[PDB]
Amino acid sequence: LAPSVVTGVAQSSPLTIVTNPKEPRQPVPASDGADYLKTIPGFAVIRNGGSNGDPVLRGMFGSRLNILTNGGMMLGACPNRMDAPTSYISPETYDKLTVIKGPQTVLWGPGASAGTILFEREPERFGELGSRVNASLLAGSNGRFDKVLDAAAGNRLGYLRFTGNHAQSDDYEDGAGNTVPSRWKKWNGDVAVGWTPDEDTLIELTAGKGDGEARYAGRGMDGSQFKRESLGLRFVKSNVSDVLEKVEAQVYYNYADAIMDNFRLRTPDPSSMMPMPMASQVDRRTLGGRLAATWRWDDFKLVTGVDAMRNEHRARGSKYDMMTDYYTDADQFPWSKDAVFHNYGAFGELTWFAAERDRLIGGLRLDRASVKDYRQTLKHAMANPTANDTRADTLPSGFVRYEHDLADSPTTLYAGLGHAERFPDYWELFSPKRGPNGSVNAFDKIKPEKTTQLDFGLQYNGDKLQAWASGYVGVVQDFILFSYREGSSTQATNVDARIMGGELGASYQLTGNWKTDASLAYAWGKNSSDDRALPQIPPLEARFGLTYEEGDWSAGSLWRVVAPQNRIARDQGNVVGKDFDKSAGFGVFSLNGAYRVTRNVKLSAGVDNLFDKDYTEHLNKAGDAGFGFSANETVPEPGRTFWTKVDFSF
Ligand SMILES: [Ag+]
Ligand SMILES: [Ag+]
Repeated sequence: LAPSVVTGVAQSSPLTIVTNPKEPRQPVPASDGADYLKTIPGFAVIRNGGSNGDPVLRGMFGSRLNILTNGGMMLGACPNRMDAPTSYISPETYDKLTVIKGPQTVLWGPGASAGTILFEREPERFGELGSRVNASLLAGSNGRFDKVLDAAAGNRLGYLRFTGNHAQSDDYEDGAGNTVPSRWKKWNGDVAVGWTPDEDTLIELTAGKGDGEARYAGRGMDGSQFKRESLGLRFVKSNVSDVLEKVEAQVYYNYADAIMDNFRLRTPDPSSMMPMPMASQVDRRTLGGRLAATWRWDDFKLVTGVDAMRNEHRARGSKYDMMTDYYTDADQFPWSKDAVFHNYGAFGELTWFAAERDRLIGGLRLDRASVKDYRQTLKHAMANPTANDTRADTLPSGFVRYEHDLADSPTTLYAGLGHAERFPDYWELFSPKRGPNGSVNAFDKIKPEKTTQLDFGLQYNGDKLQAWASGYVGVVQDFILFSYREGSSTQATNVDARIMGGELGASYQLTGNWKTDASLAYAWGKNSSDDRALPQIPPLEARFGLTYEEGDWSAGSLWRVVAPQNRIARDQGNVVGKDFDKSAGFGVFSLNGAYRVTRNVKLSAGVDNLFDKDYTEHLNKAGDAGFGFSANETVPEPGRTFWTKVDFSF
């Protein structure tokens, strides 16, 4: 048995990682999706403040990543991406996290250039009439407090389950004793009812909200409200035919409604572009489906389905004026629509179990995408040449992967070619203020980026030693890249890019009591078009861990070691961030213990950043002038932080 703290997650299958978000993690997460991914090699995070980060996988940011909650997409609605998809996910509420690296599946939606990420809950198994609870409390160094409850009752015909959480922390501060603006607070509550006529069938209905706020150190506005809210329906039938093994059907709805201002969690900077009190409200309405059979016969297994998704965006803003200090809030004016996306697709994956030690797997996807611009005007107002204009395109995507187990050792090998085309997301067509040269606006001329990438690596699942390693090389056509000029404007452009990199990790049981493990993660990119390096690539990262287990208790030690990043393109990046200066390298150290008091109650505790290191991570965003930041100094990471946690389960 013997508990412990999660310092890093290894690659289990080829290209794939799974982990239980419900165990405690050593640099302890700001109960946000991004942070729960820091503990997986190859993920870096852009820091905005105390929480609500924007995750980066293998140097690839944003819509290059598929973040699926229970099966559905959940898109936020800041034009500057304050609410990333992950911003709405308290992972402790979910039951199983899973990541598939590269363009090596087509089951879970379109344009997964960089990888898919699947937050899930297993449906209850009951039988007798009964119940189960499990909960956790966390108390941490900066006013940090976290309640999480998950419970369910049911019998062998149906179940009911509620899950929720409440989390907050005050403004943390760093290694120089600077309070950094970074307060946050989050809660979520979701219910699920499920019907199991017999063990062959299952229908489940689900619903919930959350809210949250967050001061944003590197931004002119803060987030007063991130109202999330979701409906969901899913059907599952097993063993219909003898060649037909299961059929999955799924509908989902996800509403986001965010308010941002410069007066509800700060005051307006008098020397700023917004000395006025401003607020702006935005929302995103997302609707979607998925329907998919999985056939198994002879030596094969084929899953085939379709999916569609519509999503719509609206915004509205406040108004403060000349002679009087009368401020009309953005709830007084009507919503304005600016953008609708639809997407239908069809997909199939065939895997052949050749022999005992060989797996060949192919998959293809055909997607139709389309987008209508509803901005009659542009922000005090200009005319939008693209009003009510539509675009569309058809994007095929697919892959192949060969996997081979070895003669006389517990080794697998695998190589994969993947093609993935991908339509521009809301922030590629609307958030840029300029398009490519000679274009009217980014909406009209921004091409779908198409990446082609090779993936290889290996598993070693021995006894004392467990190692893994995966690499990649690829080229990206029409990569979409923001470029910055001095207000301060952006320009989106298509450019061509080479990318390579990889990650590896090992884990060695020394004695029955002493375990250790390490991990390295590298990424590297090039703008083949201007002959520059690609911007916003995380530098080389290395994590070392020692661990001692002895009956019911566990002691832990962790070194994170980060190289400098010297390949940077200045005044270029994505929608949220640009590059400017080269990263300094650093090292942070941490300890942890955990102790199992009884079956039902375990305790954990950790110090993060023992030696109170002043540092910032390269991708972190530039702090706000009015908040006491110099020109281009980036948001710093926390200093010494203590935390302790208790998990119950009955
Ligand atoms: Ag915003
Ligand atoms: Ag503003």
